[PDB]
Amino acid sequence: ETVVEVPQVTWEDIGGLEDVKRELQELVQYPVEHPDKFLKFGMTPSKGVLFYGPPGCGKTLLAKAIANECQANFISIKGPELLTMWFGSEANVREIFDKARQAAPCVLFFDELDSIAKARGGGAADRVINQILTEMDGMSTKKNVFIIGATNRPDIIDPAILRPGRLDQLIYIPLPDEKSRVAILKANLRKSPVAKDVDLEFLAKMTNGFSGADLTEICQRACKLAIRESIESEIPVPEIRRDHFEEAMRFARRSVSDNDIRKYEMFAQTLQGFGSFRFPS
Amino acid sequence: ETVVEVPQVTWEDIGGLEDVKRELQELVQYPVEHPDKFLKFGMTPSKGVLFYGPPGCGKTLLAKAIANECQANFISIKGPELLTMWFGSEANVREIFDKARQAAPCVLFFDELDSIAKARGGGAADRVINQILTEMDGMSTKKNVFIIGATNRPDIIDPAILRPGRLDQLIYIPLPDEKSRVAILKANLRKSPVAKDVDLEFLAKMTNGFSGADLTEICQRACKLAIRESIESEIPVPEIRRDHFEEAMRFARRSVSDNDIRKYEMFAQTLQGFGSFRFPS
Amino acid sequence: ETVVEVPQVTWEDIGGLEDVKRELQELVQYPVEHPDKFLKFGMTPSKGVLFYGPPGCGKTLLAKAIANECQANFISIKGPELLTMWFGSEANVREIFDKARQAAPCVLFFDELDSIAKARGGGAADRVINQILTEMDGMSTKKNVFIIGATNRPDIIDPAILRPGRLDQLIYIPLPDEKSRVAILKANLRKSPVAKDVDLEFLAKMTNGFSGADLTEICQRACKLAIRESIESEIPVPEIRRDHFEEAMRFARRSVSDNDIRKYEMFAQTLQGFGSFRFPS
Amino acid sequence: ETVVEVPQVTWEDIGGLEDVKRELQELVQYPVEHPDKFLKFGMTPSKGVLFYGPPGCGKTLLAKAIANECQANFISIKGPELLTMWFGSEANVREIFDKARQAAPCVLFFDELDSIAKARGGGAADRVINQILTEMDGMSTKKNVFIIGATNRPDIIDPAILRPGRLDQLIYIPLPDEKSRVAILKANLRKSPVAKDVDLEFLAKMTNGFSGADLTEICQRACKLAIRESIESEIPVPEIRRDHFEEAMRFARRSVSDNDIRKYEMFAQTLQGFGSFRFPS
Amino acid sequence: ETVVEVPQVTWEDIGGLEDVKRELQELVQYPVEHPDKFLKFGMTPSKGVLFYGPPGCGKTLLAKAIANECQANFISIKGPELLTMWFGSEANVREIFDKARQAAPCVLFFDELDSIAKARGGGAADRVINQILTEMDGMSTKKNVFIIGATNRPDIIDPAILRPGRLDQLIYIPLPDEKSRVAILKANLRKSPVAKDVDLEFLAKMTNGFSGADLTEICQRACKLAIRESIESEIPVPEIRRDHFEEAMRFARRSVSDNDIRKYEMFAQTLQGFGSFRFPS
Amino acid sequence: ETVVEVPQVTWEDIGGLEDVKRELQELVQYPVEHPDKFLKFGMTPSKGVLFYGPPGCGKTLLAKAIANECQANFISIKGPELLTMWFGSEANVREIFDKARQAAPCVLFFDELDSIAKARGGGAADRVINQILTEMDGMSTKKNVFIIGATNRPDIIDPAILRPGRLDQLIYIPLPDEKSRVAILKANLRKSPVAKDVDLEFLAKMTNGFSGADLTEICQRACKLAIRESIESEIPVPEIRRDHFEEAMRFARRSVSDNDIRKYEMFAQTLQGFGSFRFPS
Ligand SMILES: CCSc1ccccc1NC(=O)C[C@@H](C)N1Cc2ccccc2C1=O
Ligand SMILES: CCSc1ccccc1NC(=O)C[C@@H](C)N1Cc2ccccc2C1=O
Ligand SMILES: CCSc1ccccc1NC(=O)C[C@@H](C)N1Cc2ccccc2C1=O
Ligand SMILES: CCSc1ccccc1NC(=O)C[C@@H](C)N1Cc2ccccc2C1=O
Ligand SMILES: CCSc1ccccc1NC(=O)C[C@@H](C)N1Cc2ccccc2C1=O
Ligand SMILES: CCSc1ccccc1NC(=O)C[C@@H](C)N1Cc2ccccc2C1=O
Repeated sequence: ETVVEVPQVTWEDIGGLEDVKRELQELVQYPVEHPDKFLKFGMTPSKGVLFYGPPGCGKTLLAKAIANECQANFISIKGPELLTMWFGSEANVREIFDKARQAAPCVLFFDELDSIAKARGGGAADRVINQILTEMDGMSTKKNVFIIGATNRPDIIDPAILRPGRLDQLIYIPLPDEKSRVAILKANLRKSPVAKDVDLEFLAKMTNGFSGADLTEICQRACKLAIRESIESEIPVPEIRRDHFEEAMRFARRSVSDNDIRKYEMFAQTLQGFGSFRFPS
Repeated sequence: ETVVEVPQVTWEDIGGLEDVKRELQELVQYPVEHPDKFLKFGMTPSKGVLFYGPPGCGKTLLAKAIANECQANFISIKGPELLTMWFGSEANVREIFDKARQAAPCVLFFDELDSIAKARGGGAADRVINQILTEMDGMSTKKNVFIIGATNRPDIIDPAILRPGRLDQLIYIPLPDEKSRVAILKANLRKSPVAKDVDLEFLAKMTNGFSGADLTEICQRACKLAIRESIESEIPVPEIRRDHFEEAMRFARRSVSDNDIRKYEMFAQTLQGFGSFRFPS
Repeated sequence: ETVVEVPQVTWEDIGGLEDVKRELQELVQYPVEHPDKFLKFGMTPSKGVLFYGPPGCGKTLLAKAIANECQANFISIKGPELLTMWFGSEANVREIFDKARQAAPCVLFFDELDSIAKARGGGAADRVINQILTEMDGMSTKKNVFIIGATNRPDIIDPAILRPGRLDQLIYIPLPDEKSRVAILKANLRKSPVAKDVDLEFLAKMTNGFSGADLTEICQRACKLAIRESIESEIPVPEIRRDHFEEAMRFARRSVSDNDIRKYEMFAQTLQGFGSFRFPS
Repeated sequence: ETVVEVPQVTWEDIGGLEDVKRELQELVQYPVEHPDKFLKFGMTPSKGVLFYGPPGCGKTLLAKAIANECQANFISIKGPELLTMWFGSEANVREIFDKARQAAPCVLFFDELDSIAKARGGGAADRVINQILTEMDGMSTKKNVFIIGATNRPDIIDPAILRPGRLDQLIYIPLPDEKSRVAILKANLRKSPVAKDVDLEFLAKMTNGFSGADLTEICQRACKLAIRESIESEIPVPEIRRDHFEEAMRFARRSVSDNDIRKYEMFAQTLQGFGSFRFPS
Repeated sequence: ETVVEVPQVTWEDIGGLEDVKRELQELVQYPVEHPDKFLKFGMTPSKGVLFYGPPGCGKTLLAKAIANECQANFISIKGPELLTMWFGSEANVREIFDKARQAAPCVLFFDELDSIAKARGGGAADRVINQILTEMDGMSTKKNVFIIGATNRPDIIDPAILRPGRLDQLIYIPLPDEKSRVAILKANLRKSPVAKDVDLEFLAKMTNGFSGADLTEICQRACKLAIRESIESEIPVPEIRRDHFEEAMRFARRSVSDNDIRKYEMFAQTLQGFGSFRFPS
Repeated sequence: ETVVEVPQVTWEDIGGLEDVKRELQELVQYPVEHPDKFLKFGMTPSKGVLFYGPPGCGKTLLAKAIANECQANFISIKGPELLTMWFGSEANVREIFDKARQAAPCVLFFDELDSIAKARGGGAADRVINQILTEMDGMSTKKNVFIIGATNRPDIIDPAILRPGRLDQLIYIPLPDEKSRVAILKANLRKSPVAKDVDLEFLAKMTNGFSGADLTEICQRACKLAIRESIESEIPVPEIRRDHFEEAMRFARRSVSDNDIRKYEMFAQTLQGFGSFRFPS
């Protein structure tokens, strides 16, 4: 069944994205720690955020990290489960939201919620989507239940979701930058024994269009090469030599083509005038 | 379940639209206050109205305001509910109308009733819509039950709905004008503490193509900026200063493009000759 | 449930269409008053007529009037009812026809029976329509039950209906003429108090392309203006003054465009040679 | 060859359109009579106007009338001439513009200048159009040459012509109103002998959707009926009796369907906000 | 024939766009004033620039202004000229380029060179365009001939043009900013007599989505209203009163819809990574 | 007219592509220096090669380099020139080939000969292309004239060209490699004064998907920044500092998207089994 537990991954697992870090902090951590400030100005906190961007950029990791910062429970619903509600039996959504309700500080996370529209392609609408919207509107908003939905194809999302009182804050998660890349390497690589002069900074520099998944795959390949060498030795070397990394590098491949990056950037810009508005004074 | 209660929002929450305000007054308040006038001339009052216009213009607020002026109960059915009856279970419409019937002075309000046609795109027809029409025709019309339906896409509405004995009076709700804009700011902003020389009139003047939702977003952004500043101070300032508003303005965005406004104006004109007809005398 | 009662509307409600009035008289009133004459010549009376023409011309009123002249019970089935049995549950047709059969002098009236085809747009065929055809063929024709079907779009009617033993006599009901217009005004206006120099004949002259619905709307607008004036006076004038009319007239709008009228005329002409046939003598 | 002469038709020929009459007066008559006022404010007069509207509404009559009011020479280029220098030999446009240049107070009039695009249906552009544009831009504008272009289908006009320094003022000429209708009857009927109680005001009232061409056809038919009766008498009655008009009316037909009128109205509305702009004071 | 003169319009006429002003200064001024620095570093100056953006933003004005800064001759070729030598006679391109060659400091300006592609809708290619490319490649580049091409539809431009040795620097000219708007008003209005409390800054604030053409139309309308008032008075007031403006404003319309602005912004972004590249040090 | 001169560019201007360098050496050098070996085996040398690959990779530079190593004359025909023969005048091809024939050791180079097919989008055939084929087949092949054709879109080339006795050897020129990149920088940068610790090796490392044109743009931008700084100083620094480069780099963009690279690789693989064929021995 659903796992409702405080994630252990922290912000340091992705060193970059300080802007969205702060934006998330002020969207979940501020309503919860300082409700007395929110009822001062009569502001109603938002209860929905939509992550969009190219695959393998850390959207799930971002949701887990924000849940960890506020020590809020994390409930994760996957795309296959959404498609099984759709193909089936869509009343399970209500009990999912009830499970979230039981734990007041909950970051409900719908992963690839555009899967229904991907599988359906008649307008953008599915019984599961409408029941999710009904449950979301029904949420009192007094609870600390905060919904996050990650998507790779925001262009096909049903516009009904993008409404006030629902997922309204669209956040763009771009490909990792050099500092974020080295942080993503350090995480997911520190577990393995690495020594010699493996300059993770050099790899961060060289890998430019790579995503988190690509760096994960490259570290995976280096570990596998080390394991193969050690096995051949048995049939020592308790660390991953540089040679392993520089051999695994030439099989490194980028998952997202620059055309997709251009499309995501066009979307982000479309969601972007006055510029310098000043009162008469 | 359905909430059947007299709305508290008033006309002052939307300052403008005096023409449609009077038109609504003579469509709901006149049949109820002065039935003795209606049976004098043998006129049968209309029991249906269709609000159409760009999103976020106050159609729901208008329905609630007219219900408040007559002190009639308000029942609100949302688009997700309509779509779940469609995808489901359309016989719930009958009990919804029964609930409305129990309270004689009732403004039944169907929000985004074009949702079924949006999700369906066969011809313009739906089991839920036809059952709604059956219930509409069956209504005695002696009761004070008055139906209002709000739509953003009247072009795709099934023509079955638009007919005498059904939603016949089509009313256009355009974007707020400057006086309406300042009224919408004063409401939805007066709750929060605002001080200094924030000239809401100046904001009303500057925001020209904005809708009610855009002004709501801008006020919420200003409140959030004030909250962030106060929190940073703690980790005083009991009012939203001008700086907050003039910093939130540069993120202000218009939701309805002028192409959609042109389309709505074209529709309204199409629903618009004799000009000067006089008896022979 | 179904209302089975002799209509009270008479022929004078629509003063024109004397030709189709006589044609209906010889199609319903002749078989019933003088069955002995019909069995003399072995002629089998027709048991079906199809009304077609632009909307709001008085087809339902015509059916009620012919039922009233023969004092035959009137059973009216609406388009929403047909569409719900289609979307549902088509066996209700059998019990509807049974109800008609219980009252021997019955004018069964299917209104907008093209509604199913409109909602369906696969060839011209529907479960409810075929069951109606089965029940219509099964009718003994010894009973005085006589079917009438009103349509706005005869071009999409399933040809299965148009055939001997079914709806075969297609009758064209055009827009009202000036005499018919003044009659349609006097009826539905005489109930209200009208005085001064309201020249209903002048209004009939002016309104040329108008239908019954348009004139009804004009009269209702005049009544509403009078009611508004009287209410404002209270917050006298016990009659609708000529000013009220000549004011409401400038909002008068035609419902049927000239293109639709041209299309209906084309259909009627297509349903229309020998010209002068004579025996050799 | 081209006829360059001051037209004899006047404003009284078409009684209505006082608004566009004044507008044309201030576009042609003011730059010519009072250049000393134009050089005061540095205002550069416009040298182009595009008439658009349903056919047979008096656009050519309006051009001739404005030429007559200013006593400016009138040069008329027809649609067939444009299509022949298109299909042919487009350099003759320069000759035409030179002829206009010779007469300084000239109202150059291009009739149905959309004929090229109608015959062409590749983007909206033809060599003759571009040469007309070249000659129009080359015009000094110090001369008094003022271009007018009448169109029935402004939607297909090449956008290049709708530019500043070219045909920029688009004027909408709707169907005649009652006063305009009676004027259009009096003119083009006064020549013939009409007597008895022919009440042209009654005809103006009756004919509502009619254009100038339709009224001209009515008068033509009445004259033809009178001629036929007189000839039959010979093989007296030197006046057109009311019987002739009342018999010719029943053959009266409208040339422009209300769909086209609605399309023209939608275009005009598209070419129609601030509403109440005021200085801070 | 072609007019080859140093333009008189200056930068002050278009107040804003200081960034592109500097960019143009370093594309035309630096090569001409300081060739001794260009041959020092072996850098070959670019001989082509493409202006793109929404219509009526001052692209022609920008070309004239840059020509005026360097006191270089200005040759302007119009779109109709290009389309006529396309429909014709493309060898005249060589004559034009020879005319430019005669004057060494020349800013050759091709206006709406996308006109041929617009009129053509085969692939993107035209004999005139290819001959222009041939003559452009043939240019020695030792001369001071600098080509500028303005376009409203860069998306349909033949890619042949966009290449090193041709129009390579694509420059985006957006809608005027408030400072640019007030500058555009001050120019084009200062010639006329304006007095009272006409606050051009207030108009600049109010007009937000307006272009240069829209402001020019506003000023022209105000001048025309003043002229009409003065002429009526004659049939004094030698200044345009604030009433004239605040009356002309309500007729003000925006020429470029925000959808087109969004498209241009998306193009500019597409033409817009490393971010922080630094040497190892 | 055509320039027939031995190119001065050498192989060192692109340090990579040693494989294709040797392939070209054995296709032009060997037939020319050692005909006595070709007539020994009866081998008939090929007189045609087709360069294909992404734009801006040095195909023209490769043709010039091979012409330089053999000290053969170089004749370059451009795409615009082909398109003007096409749109015009294809008999000029014969005199071009005659000019080539006059110089026996000639490398005739047709640049972007796919330009005609691009402008044409009817099968792949063009009067100019067929005349080129005729002139190419007719050539004795005893002469030393050798034809090279560069194309960016080999997929749309007319297959008639890809025949024995014509352009037959298709050679793929991919994006520059690391050593090729550093060589392309060293050339095209050595002319300018560069000093400090500008580590061209580091730039070669970092720029991975870049083409020759992209590196040229980087170098030009750095030179332009240096020139601007020197001018501002004057209104010293006789070298391009590291700041100039590392600042120009962030504006660097990749001209060829990885999708195009994938398509070119797919084509190359398609033109790419036995694997290990050995005689029975
Ligand atoms: C927002 C990009 S969504 C996307 C991302 C990766 C892979 C594929 C896609 N979608 C598509 O390719 C569909 C095509 C028709 N586009 C293109 C596009 C560009 C910019 C904005 C919106 C659209 C859109 O709907
Ligand atoms: C009444 C505008 S309804 C609308 C509003 C916002 C966003 C989209 C829409 N519909 C459409 O765009 C469909 C297209 C085909 N149009 C255009 C149009 C203009 C004027 C009248 C009716 C139509 C219509 O059916
Ligand atoms: C009999 C007219 S039925 C009609 C009436 C009002 C509104 C719409 C319609 N149908 C249509 O418009 C469909 C189109 C394709 N037509 C045109 C037509 C003209 C004359 C005869 C038959 C047809 C027919 O099938
Ligand atoms: C401006 C109406 S032009 C017109 C007038 C009479 C007869 C025919 C036409 N054109 C058309 O019918 C073409 C169709 C596709 N429409 C319809 C329309 C309505 C409103 C605005 C622009 C358009 C347009 O381009
Ligand atoms: C660069 C916008 S060009 C433009 C400007 C104003 C008016 C019209 C147009 N072109 C179009 O609308 C054609 C359509 C198919 N689009 C859309 C678009 C958006 C962004 C980038 C390229 C394209 C393109 O080719
Ligand atoms: C050889 C790639 S040619 C190319 C290069 C850059 C930019 C565009 C193009 N052509 C195309 O895109 C046309 C499309 C339909 N493809 C795709 C493709 C892939 C692999 C082999 C042949 C084809 C082909 O004909």
